[PDB]
Amino acid sequence: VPRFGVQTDQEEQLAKELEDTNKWGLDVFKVAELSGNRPLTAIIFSIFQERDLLKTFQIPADTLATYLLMLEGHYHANVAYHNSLHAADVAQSTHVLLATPALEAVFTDLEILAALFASAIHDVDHPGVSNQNDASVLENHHLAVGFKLLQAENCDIFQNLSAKQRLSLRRMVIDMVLATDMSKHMNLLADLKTMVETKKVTSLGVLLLDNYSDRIQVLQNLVHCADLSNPTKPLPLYRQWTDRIMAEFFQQQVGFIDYIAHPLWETWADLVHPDAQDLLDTLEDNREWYQ
Amino acid sequence: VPRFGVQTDQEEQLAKELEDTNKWGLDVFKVAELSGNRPLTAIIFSIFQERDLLKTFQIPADTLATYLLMLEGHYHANVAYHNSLHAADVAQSTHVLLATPALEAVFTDLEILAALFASAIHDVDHPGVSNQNDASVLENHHLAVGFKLLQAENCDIFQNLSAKQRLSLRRMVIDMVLATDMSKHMNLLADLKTMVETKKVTSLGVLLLDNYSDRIQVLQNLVHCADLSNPTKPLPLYRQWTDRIMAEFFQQQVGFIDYIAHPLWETWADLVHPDAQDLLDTLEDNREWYQ
Ligand SMILES: [Mg+2]
Ligand SMILES: [Mg+2]
Ligand SMILES: [Zn+2]
Ligand SMILES: [Zn+2]
Repeated sequence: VPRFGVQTDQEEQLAKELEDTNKWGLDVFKVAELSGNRPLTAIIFSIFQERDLLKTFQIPADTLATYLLMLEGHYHANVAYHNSLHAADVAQSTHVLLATPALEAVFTDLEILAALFASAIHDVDHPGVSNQNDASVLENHHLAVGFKLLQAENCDIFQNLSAKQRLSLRRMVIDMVLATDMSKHMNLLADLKTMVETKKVTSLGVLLLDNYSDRIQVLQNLVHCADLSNPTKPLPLYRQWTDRIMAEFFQQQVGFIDYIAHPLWETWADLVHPDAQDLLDTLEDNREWYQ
Repeated sequence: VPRFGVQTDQEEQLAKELEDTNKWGLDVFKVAELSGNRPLTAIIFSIFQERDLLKTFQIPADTLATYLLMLEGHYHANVAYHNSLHAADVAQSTHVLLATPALEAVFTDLEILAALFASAIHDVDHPGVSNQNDASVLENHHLAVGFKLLQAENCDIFQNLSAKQRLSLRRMVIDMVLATDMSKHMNLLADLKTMVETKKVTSLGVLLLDNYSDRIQVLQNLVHCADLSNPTKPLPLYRQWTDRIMAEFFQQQVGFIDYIAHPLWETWADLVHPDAQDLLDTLEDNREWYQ
């Protein structure tokens, strides 16, 4: 099994680029190229190794590679934005958000594993916005696909988790992937604002979420924020995401930053102040049309 | 009837801004504000007056105002991108493309009127990309709505056109609005490339389209280009369009510039060389992620 589960000629440059795995400014587009166009597999391996998750949950390296290669293969490369690169970006953003100082020692390794897995499969088999009941049918499909692939030969990365752990993780993953459904945005934001107003921090300045009910609300918002993190990334990266979104948009009052991204990121920023101010500053920069 | 069919307090600044009606860089967002949020009505009046179309086709000023106010009212303000501002922008872009030196004296006043009308109604009553037979059902709906509004009291702006002219214009309008259906993009581009290869210019350097069959192909591509002109506009404007598209996108290989906008604009540029090189230069600037 290759260093990052992927086979590439420029494995040297790939490793160097992946040194920014813990950074919000990671150039995932560069990772995509250097990984032989397998950003998701490379990113998840880099993240898992960084968090020592393979050893913690006894996830066989070859099993992870096989599952990821198969998962990444179920994202449609012809779909401009909702492809494995977006999945890799969301997982990596989730990884950094989880490492926020304000959330230190708040989540268990299982909750962390669930958030990263959810991020990895959250848009799998997306057919494209123009080709997409009324109860998160699409997000439930992403979950179904992400889960079914675990049943393939040598693909069950959770084989060494107890039944109790699998039940917990499955439930959390479902909750987080369903939280990426934009129709749930307004209600999720309301919940987050409530978490902010009733926030409680220790003397060390760390959030206090002793109750699971509160933990899952934060985790849902965290992954939702990761999914909507494009505008908080450096302009060069944001413009590339924007170019992809427009291609998918055209494939066969008003404003994204003002009405969707800002209200959400400002609230998240309040939850972890001062940890996310840099993101708001970047958002503000990207909002300056004439700058 | 007000100077531009719309009632506003800053009519003074509106007139000044509309002095750029013949310019590709027009700040339509500014026009929207200065017109009391009625960009389409203001822009069409400015264009029609500029081309002296009201006198040419005896279009009563009050009739035009009533029709436009009603048409603009059928665009959904809550739809982030596909609203009356996009319609105004496409009509104004069509106006400038038609004035291209290479197309001087090529089209009749009726063909010009049809192209501008088509641009004005081309997306009317659009419900938003996430809320949108297989034969341009949506574009045919835009046409149905645009046409039905002409039947309202004092709304028939074509009342003074002969039956022969109405038949011709109706046919051309249908052809141009259907040409905005992205599923027809590839075939339209093929047609345009054929128009380019078999191009014929006079000694004065003006295109020769003596045959209607060729005229309609160029007109269809012209309005299609107008609909896809966002990336050829100055970055500040492009970023605002992009922000609107992303909001609509999220409302409940790969790349827009590289695979959709460039192949089309390069072909158009060949048709009218050197008239549109500035647009390609701007497109190139907007394609520089790190610039
Ligand atoms: Mg999704
Ligand atoms: Mg349209
Ligand atoms: Zn997503
Ligand atoms: Zn349009």
